[PDB]
Amino acid sequence: IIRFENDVEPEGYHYLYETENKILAEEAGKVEKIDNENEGIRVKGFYEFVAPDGITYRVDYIADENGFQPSGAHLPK
Repeated sequence: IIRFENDVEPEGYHYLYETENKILAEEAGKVEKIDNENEGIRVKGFYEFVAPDGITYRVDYIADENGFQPSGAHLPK
């Protein structure tokens, strides 16, 4: 494979890998509280990749305590 790595920590984790299919994706999340109640922790992740046509494409996504909050090219300014 082109690339392959995965870190892991009690305060969070990370993911980074690149396939030979011209794909680039990753994932990360940082925890805080534990047991009992919660409401405060969140996770963020995104992925990007350029098609042979040279066309770029990326889609970010993050989940907060309020719920799923989409992002990336899915929201034009």
